[PDB]
Amino acid sequence: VPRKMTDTELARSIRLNIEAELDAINLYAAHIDATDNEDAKAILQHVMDEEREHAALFWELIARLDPEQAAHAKEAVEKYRLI
Amino acid sequence: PRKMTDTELARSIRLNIEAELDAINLYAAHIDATDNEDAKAILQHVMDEEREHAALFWELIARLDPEQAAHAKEAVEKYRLI
Amino acid sequence: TDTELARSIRLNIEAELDAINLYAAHIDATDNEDAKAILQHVMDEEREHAALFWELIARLDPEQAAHAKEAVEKYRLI
Amino acid sequence: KMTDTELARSIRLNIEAELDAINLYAAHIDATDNEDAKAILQHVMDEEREHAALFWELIARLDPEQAAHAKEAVEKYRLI
Amino acid sequence: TDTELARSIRLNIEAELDAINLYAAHIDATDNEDAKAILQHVMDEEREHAALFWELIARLDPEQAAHAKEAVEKYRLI
Amino acid sequence: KMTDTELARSIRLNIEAELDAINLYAAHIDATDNEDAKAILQHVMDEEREHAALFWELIARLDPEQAAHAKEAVEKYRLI
Amino acid sequence: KMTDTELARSIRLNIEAELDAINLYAAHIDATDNEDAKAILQHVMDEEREHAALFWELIARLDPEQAAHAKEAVEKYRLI
Amino acid sequence: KMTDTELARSIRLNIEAELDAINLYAAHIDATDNEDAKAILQHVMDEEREHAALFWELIARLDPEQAAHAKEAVEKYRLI
Amino acid sequence: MTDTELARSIRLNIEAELDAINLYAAHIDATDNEDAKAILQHVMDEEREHAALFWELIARLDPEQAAHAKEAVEKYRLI
Amino acid sequence: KMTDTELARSIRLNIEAELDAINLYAAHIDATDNEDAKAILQHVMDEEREHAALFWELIARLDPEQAAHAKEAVEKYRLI
Ligand SMILES: [Fe+3]
Ligand SMILES: [Fe+3]
Ligand SMILES: [Fe+3]
Ligand SMILES: [Fe+3]
Ligand SMILES: [Fe+3]
Ligand SMILES: [Fe+3]
Ligand SMILES: [Fe+3]
Repeated sequence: VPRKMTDTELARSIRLNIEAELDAINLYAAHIDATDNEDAKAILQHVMDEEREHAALFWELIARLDPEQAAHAKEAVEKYRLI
Repeated sequence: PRKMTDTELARSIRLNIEAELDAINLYAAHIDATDNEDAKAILQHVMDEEREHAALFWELIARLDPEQAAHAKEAVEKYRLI
Repeated sequence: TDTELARSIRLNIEAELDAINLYAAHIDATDNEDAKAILQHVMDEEREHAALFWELIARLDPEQAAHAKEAVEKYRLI
Repeated sequence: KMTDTELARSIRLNIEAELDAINLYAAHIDATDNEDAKAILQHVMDEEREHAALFWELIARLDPEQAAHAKEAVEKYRLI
Repeated sequence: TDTELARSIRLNIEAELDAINLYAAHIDATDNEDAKAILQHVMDEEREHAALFWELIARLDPEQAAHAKEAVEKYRLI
Repeated sequence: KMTDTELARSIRLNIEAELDAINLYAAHIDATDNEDAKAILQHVMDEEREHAALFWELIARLDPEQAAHAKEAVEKYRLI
Repeated sequence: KMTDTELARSIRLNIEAELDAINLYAAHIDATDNEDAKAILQHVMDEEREHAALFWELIARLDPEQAAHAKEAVEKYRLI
Repeated sequence: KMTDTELARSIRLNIEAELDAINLYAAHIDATDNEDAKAILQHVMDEEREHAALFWELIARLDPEQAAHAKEAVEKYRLI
Repeated sequence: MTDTELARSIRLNIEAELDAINLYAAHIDATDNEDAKAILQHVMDEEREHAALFWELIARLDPEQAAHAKEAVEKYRLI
Repeated sequence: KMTDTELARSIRLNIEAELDAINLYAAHIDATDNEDAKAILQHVMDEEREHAALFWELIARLDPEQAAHAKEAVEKYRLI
C-alpha cells in the first residue's frame, strides 16, 4: 500500500516491460535466420528494430526514476575496467 | 537449425500474433494502473506501435499459406450474429 | 467494457490461434487420412473463429486504424 | 509412436484442449455484460463443443475402446 | 453451477486424460510385464473414470446435442 | 541397464500424479453442493487411492529398499 | 477445509516434494561419476527416503486409509 | 552459436534476469522494517543495477544497433 | 561436463533443499498439532543439514570461495 | 509475520535466485567463445557469488541455527 503511485509501482512494472521487449527482440533475432523468404525477413527486421527502440525507450525511462542512474553512467568506465 | 515452408514458418507467425496481442493487453493494463504522465506517454506510444506489429503479422498470415477468405465474410457474419 | 471485455477477447484470439497451431502440429505428425481430414475441418473452423474475434475487436472501442493501413504496409514492401 | 505413444495420446490432449477452450469461453460469458461479445462467445463455444464431440468420436473408434463409455451410464445410475 | 462445478468437471476430464496419457507413455518405455500389466489395469480404470466424467458433464450443464450428432458429423467425411 | 531412472523414478512420478489427482478431486468435493458430483467424485477418488496404493506396492518391490517403511511405526510413536 | 484441505493436502504435497527431491538427487547420481557427489548425494537420498516414509505414515493417520495400502501387498501378486 | 543465436539473444536474456532480480529486491525493500537487511538489500540491488547497465552497454557494443541511444532521448521528449 | 553438468546441478540440489525448508516451515505454521509439528521441524532440520552439506560440497568444487573469507567483514563493513 | 515467512523465507528464495543467476551465467560460459562476453560474464558471476555469500550469512547470522553450517565440514568428512 505505501506506494507514492509514481515513485515505486510502475518502476517494477516498467522493468517488466523492458524484459518483455527484450524477449520479443530475442524471438525476432532467432527468426531472422530461420527462413529464405526475403520480404518476411525484411518485415521481421523492421519490427525487430522497432521493438529494439521500444527497449531503449523503456530503459531510458527506467534510469531516470528513484533507482540509480549513476550506475548506467558508470557503465562505460566499468566496461573497459576489466583489465 | 531448422527450415520449413509450412509449419516452421506459419506456426511461428501465428505465435507472433499472440505475442503482439499479449504485449497489447499488458500495455493496456499498464495504462490503467498508474497516474504517471511520462510513463503513460511512452506506454501508449509503444502500445500503438505494437498494434502495427500485430496488424502486420496478421497480413503476414494473410499473404501466407493461410486464407484471407476468412476475413472477407467476417464483417457480415458478425452482423449475421444479430 | 475494458479488460473485462477487451483483454478477454484478445485472450480468446490467442486461444483460437493456439488451437490452430496445435491441430496443425497434429496434422503434420501423421500421414493418415481420417484424422488428417477431420483435423483439417476443425482447423478451418478454428481459423474462422480467430477471424471472427478479430472483426469483433475491430468493431469494439479500440483503434483498428492499424488494420486499415495494414493493407498498405503489406504492399509497401515490394 | 504414430499410433501407440503418439497419435492417441495426442488426440486425448486435443480433447483436453477443446475442454479448456470451452471452459474459458463459459467463464467469459458471465464476466462481461456486452451483447455482441456475448453472442460471438456463445457462437464460438457452440462450435468448440462440436469440435470436442467429434474428437470424442475419433478416440472412441481409435486405439482406445468405446466399450468403457457404454458400461458407464449404468454406473452413473448408482446415484438413486 | 458454472465454472465452479461444470467447468471443474471438464477439468477432471482433462486430468483423467492426462493420467491415461502418462501411464501409456510409461507402458511404451519398457518390456517388464508386471509393471505393464498393473499400468494397463490402472489405465483401463482411468478410462472408465474419464467416460463417467464425460457423461456427467453432458448432464450437468452444457448441451450434449453435439454428442448426439457426433456420429452424424463423423460420417460426412468417410 | 536402466530399471532405475527408467523404471523406478517413473513410478515415483506416477505416485505423484495419483496423489495430485486425489488432492484435486478432494478440492472438487469441497467446492460445490451437488449429490451426483459427490457420488462420482467419491467413487473416482477412492479408485484413484487404490491406484496410488497399487503404484506404491509396485515401487516397493521394483528398486528402493523399504527399510524405512518397516521401521517407521516407531518414529511416529516416539512422542505422544 | 482445514483438517481435510489444509492438513491433508499439505502432507500429500509434502510427499510429492520429497519424491521430487529424491528424483533430482537420483538423476544427479547417474549424471556424473564423482565420488564426493556420489557419496553425499546417496546420503541425502537416504535421508529424503526417510522423510518420504515418515510423511507416508503421517497420511496413514489422516484421510487416506490403509484399507487399500494393506490390500496392496495382497493385490500386487494377483495382477500378473 | 557464439555471435548471433547464442550471443545477442542470451545477453538480452541476462539483462532480463538482472532486471527481475532488481524488481525482486525492490519488493523485499518494501516488505520489511529491518535496517541491516534493508542496507544489504539496497546494496545488492544497486549491484544488480550495475550489472544491468554493463550488459546494456555490451549489447550496444555488440552486433545490435546503438542508434537508439542517439534517438530515444529525442523521441521521448516528443511524447507530449 | 564437469562445470555446468555438475556444479549447476549441485546449486540446483541446494535450491531444492531451500524450497523444502520453506515449504516445510509453511506447513509447520498452518496447524496446532504437535506430532506433525515436531517431526516436520525435525525433517526441516535435516533439510538444513542437507543444504549445509551441499554448500560445503560446492565450496570444495569449481566456484570461488574468496567471498567467504572477506564476507564476514563486508557484512559488517556496512556501519 | 515481518520475521517468519515475510523475512526468512524471502531470504531462502533470494539465495535460490542468486544460485540461479550464477547457474545461468555458467550455462552461458559453455555457449560461446567470445572474450568480451567472457570478461563481463566472469565479472557479473563473481559479483553474484558475493551476493549469495552475503545472503547466506544474513540467513546464518539470524535466529535459525548455523550449527549445521558449523558441523558441516565434519559431517561431509564422515561421508567416505
Ligand atoms: Fe514493443
Ligand atoms: Fe511485440
Ligand atoms: Fe474455437
Ligand atoms: Fe483417475
Ligand atoms: Fe488416476
Ligand atoms: Fe533432503
Ligand atoms: Fe526433506
